[PDB]
Amino acid sequence: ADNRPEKWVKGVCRYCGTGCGVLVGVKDGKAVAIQGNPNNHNAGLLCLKGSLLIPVLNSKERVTQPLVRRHKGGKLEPVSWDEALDLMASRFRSSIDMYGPNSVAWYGSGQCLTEESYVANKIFKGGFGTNNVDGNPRLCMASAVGGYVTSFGKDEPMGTYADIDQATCFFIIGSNTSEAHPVLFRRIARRKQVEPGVKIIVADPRRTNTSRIADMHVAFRPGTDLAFMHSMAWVIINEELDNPRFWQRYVNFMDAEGKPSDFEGYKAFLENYRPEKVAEICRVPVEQIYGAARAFAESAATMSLWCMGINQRVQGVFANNLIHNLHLITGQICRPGATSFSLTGQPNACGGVRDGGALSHLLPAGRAIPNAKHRAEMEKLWGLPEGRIAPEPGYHTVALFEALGRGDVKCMIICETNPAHTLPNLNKVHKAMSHPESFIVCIEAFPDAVTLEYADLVLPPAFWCERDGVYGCGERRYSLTEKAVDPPGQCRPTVNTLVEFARRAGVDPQLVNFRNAEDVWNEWRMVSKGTTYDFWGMTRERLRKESGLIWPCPSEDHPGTSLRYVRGQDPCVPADHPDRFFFYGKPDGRAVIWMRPAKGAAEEPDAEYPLYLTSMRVIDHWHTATMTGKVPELQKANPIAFVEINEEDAARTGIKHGDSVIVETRRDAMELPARVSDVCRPGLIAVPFFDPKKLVNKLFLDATDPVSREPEYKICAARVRKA
Ligand SMILES: Nc1nc2c(c(=O)[nH]1)N[C@H]1C(S)=C(S)[C@@H](COP(=O)(O)OP(=O)(O)OC[C@H]3O[C@@H](n4cnc5c(=O)[nH]c(N)nc54)[C@H](O)[C@@H]3O)O[C@H]1N2
Ligand SMILES: Nc1nc2c(c(=O)[nH]1)N[C@H]1C(S)=C(S)[C@@H](COP(=O)(O)OP(=O)(O)OC[C@H]3O[C@@H](n4cnc5c(=O)[nH]c(N)nc54)[C@H](O)[C@@H]3O)O[C@H]1N2
Ligand code: SF4
Ligand SMILES: [O-][Cl+3]([O-])([O-])[O-]
Ligand SMILES: [Mo]
Repeated sequence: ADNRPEKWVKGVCRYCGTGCGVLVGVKDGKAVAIQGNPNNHNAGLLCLKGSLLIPVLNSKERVTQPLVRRHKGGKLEPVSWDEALDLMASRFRSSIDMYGPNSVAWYGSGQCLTEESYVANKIFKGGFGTNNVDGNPRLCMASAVGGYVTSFGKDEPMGTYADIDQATCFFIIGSNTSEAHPVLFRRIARRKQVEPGVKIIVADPRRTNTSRIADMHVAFRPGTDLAFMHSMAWVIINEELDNPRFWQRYVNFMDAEGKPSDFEGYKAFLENYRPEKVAEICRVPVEQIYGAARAFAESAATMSLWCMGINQRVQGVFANNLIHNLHLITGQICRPGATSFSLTGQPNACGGVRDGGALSHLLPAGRAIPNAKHRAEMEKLWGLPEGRIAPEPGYHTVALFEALGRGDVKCMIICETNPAHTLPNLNKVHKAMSHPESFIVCIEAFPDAVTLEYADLVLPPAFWCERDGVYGCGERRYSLTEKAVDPPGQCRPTVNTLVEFARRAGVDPQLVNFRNAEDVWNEWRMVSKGTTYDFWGMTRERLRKESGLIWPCPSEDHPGTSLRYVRGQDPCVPADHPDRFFFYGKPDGRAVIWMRPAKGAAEEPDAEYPLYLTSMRVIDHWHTATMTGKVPELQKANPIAFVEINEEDAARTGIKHGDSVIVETRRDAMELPARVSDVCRPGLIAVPFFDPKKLVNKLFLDATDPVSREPEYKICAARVRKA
């Protein structure tokens, strides 16, 4: 008996792309409890961050009114919503009127609700006529996208979290699952517990909590995991552990010039990547290439999981291709427990930005800007005049902030991201963000986001479960979150803020015909209908009862889809297809192995800057800490930034534990407390990025993958010295 929740409102955790279902306990219109949704994949379980979501919902440290900065370098001061919307709408309309539509941009996030990103994408691409829509997943998942699309012809994993319960080998690469995806790591750990014969290979330059359940920790040299995975393929082929029945029917080979090849040509390519040479290159024992290769191929079902150590890379797309190569040569795929599974970081990078194509070169539900059929498909669906969608991609994120600095982009909206903190090469980016003629509107829940220091107008948004909306997590699961409490003060749901803005900026009101997130969901449901992203069967009523549905889900009686590309399991494979699998993303239904040359970082260490420097997640802090920094118990072990230094390096160089050091790169220098340990393999150092007092992205280079344009945050060259 209670005082203490009167009702429980079903939703989704505000944090990771694990995408735990949550039940928010409310009493008297106020949130008082949280638990995990027993019916979602997480089966009632949350991590400590998710369990401490209620102090964040209830923090009075909020942006609760519209704010304006009258002059560049002035103080933010209160302003009405009607003054703010008019100022905003006039400014944008004006900029388009003088300079054309490409002077205005959207910079959004994988934390926005899918309905928020859908509306924004539509206002800009089909309303203003500019493809300047991008977002922070470009800094994260864009490499997993280029990898999946070139290997399979479609985006997203072909398996699910369920596959975890049935792998007997986990190949966990460039992923600190323990601290980035705690509930998922538990499911993996649980799997090894239930079945002790389960082999776990953790490949990562750093020895993290994740490696503590591994049978093998491959501490390779930063940048050499490509040569590693090629070497694995050499071993699998050399020891006849490959699956010819599979690759003969279901696989094409492209050579190092990206020209059609064959198995025989693959063998010959792989000759350049023998275990003995590669061991020397990777700085690992040769037995590890052999063990990893053998575990992977000989295991009854192998699942690979990776995150930012593979994506945040100039060879990002190719590294994803290389993981798919192993699953493709062995046919460890399209079977329960056997699958190539990219981990998604943000809660809604999948549904909001990837699936809904809210990047500069994309259009919703698998569509592409440079493809004329696609643009016309969208013009039909959006009731647009012919040729209204521009034929060329807008600015990707790095290019977008460069375009800002040059004054080519004059107006910008930032929504649920903190770019003045999380973009790479911050001294350059800060300069760009303070162009004396830029007009930067920030929609931002938290007064302490460093980005608000550059903003000309701030709009007060409804936070998390103060409004309703869908998040699509890493496993293709679309879960709704219902409104639990009212927003405080003058906070407003961004769907509505976006619609009122468009109307006032002269956008055709037929284009933003939306009263709520439910109206936008139905248009998007239609916009997906008959594409391989089809999620037409996920009605709002269905998503209120269900704890998520997994796409494809083409009708109301359809349960959703576990194994994509599988005959009889994926509704996109015709029931009378001749083969049991169909990688319909490719013209001939065959998936592609890519003989990608293994190179390295864009900035490799040398005599002057002898260390690899990296950057990483910590368990207690979500990104920029504007939310977790409000939970007293989440700093009890990580209040401040530090640098991890290898103990052999430290002993050699004279650096002792807790010593203050200067980390220095070509771009900046920064003093930090040193943690000395075996975490970093020799030659490597590491920094977290949660500390707004220690903006480590000032240190990192800006360099991007040429296909995905994802920055290489995971590697640059640094030197370390006593302060
Ligand atoms: N606690 C917490 N959890 C989160 C987040 C958070 O901010 N805090 N954010 C979420 C988001 S958006 C994301 S993207 C994920 C990120 O989660 P992860 O990518 O799993 O975590 P990271 O710490 O970025 O890095 C993963 C590992 O890549 C390694 N790495 C470094 N260099 C190399 C290399 O050359 N090759 C390889 N293979 N690996 C290398 C690093 O050593 C690191 O341990 O976390 C999600 N979950
Ligand atoms: N060095 C380095 N830098 C990195 C990475 C790295 O590995 N290394 N990782 C990159 C990756 S993978 C990612 S995902 C990015 C993430 O980087 P960001 O997205 O920039 O960081 P967050 O703190 O998640 O951004 C969320 C912002 O949204 C605000 N917010 C919360 N709720 C609401 C709301 O309802 N409305 C609005 N308008 N705002 C809200 C929060 O207060 C916060 O300011 O960082 C990237 N940056
Ligand atoms: S694992 Fe991620 S989604 Fe689940 S409770 Fe923890 S932070 Fe939230
Ligand atoms: O995951 Cl993306 O950066 O291609 O939206
Ligand atoms: Mo991310």
